[PDB]
Amino acid sequence: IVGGYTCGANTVPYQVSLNSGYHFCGGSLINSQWVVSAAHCYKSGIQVRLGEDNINVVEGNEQFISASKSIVHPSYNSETYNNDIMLIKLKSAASLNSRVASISLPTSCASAGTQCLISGWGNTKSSGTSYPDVLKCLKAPILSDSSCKSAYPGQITSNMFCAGYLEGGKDSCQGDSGGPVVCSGKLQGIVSWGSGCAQKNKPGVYTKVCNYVSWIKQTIASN
Ligand SMILES: N=C(N)c1ccc(O[C@H]2CO[C@H]3[C@@H]2OC[C@H]3Oc2ccc(C(=N)N)cc2)cc1
Ligand SMILES: [Ca+2]
Repeated sequence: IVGGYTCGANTVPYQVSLNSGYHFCGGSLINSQWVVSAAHCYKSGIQVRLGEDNINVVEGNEQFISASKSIVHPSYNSETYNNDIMLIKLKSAASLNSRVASISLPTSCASAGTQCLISGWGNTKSSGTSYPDVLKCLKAPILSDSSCKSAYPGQITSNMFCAGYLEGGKDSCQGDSGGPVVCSGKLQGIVSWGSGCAQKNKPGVYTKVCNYVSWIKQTIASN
C-alpha cells in the first residue's frame, strides 16, 4: 500500500496472508472454511495465515492453516487478468473471534464514488521497493468506469473496476495482490493489477466481486 497508514493490529480481521515460506499475497476470509484471493496469486503449497498484524513476529493471535484446495476461476485469463479470482479451502475451519472474522459478499455492485478500505503488506513505495511488516490500510473511492477505461483503454473489462486517485500518491501495489477492497461492509474488490503503483492517471484495477457471487456461492457449496 502506497500513501496509506498502519491499520492497527487486527482491525481488519478478514485480512489473511498467503504464505509459502514467505508472504506472497493477501486474501479475504469469507467464511470459516474459505478465502477469496486473486487468480494471479495461484501457487501450490499455500498456508493461510489469519489473525496477523506483524507477519514476521508471533504476537499471539495467529492461526496458521494449510490450504486443502485451490480453485482458480474457470475462465481466468492470465494475459489480460480477466476473471482474476480464486477460492482457497482451509484444511480445518478457522476459529472465529474478534481478531479473525469473515467479510460479507455483496448482493449488488457498488456505485462510483463509494469509499472503500484496501489493505495489505505490499510495497509502500511508488518508486523503488519497501515492504512493511505490519498491515497497511488505504481509504480509496471507486472511480467512474469512464475514468477507469480512459486510464487503460482496451484493457478494462466489465469484471474489473478502478479505485483510488487519478492524481497518484495513494494506491495498492505488488504484494497487496489478492487482498480485499471492502466497501460499505462488503467485499467488492480484490487487488488485481495496475501500471506501476500510485502513478498519475493509473489507478488500481480490482476484480469486480459482485459479478462472481453466484459462482463463489455455488462453488463453495459444492466443495
Ligand atoms: N507470479 C508471477 N510470475 C506474476 C503474477 C502476476 C504479475 O503481474 C500481475 C499484473 O500486475 C499485478 C499482478 O501482480 C503484480 C502486479 O501487482 C500489482 C498490484 C497493484 C497495482 C496497483 N494498484 N497499482 C499494480 C500491480 C506478475 C508476475
Ligand atoms: Ca504475526
